[PDB]
Amino acid sequence: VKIEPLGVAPTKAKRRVVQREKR
Repeated sequence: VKIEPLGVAPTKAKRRVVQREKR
């Protein structure tokens, strides 16, 4: 669950990634 704020906003990953990545 990694997201890369570098300017890549993955709609799919982000959703899932955000929940984890962001608690």
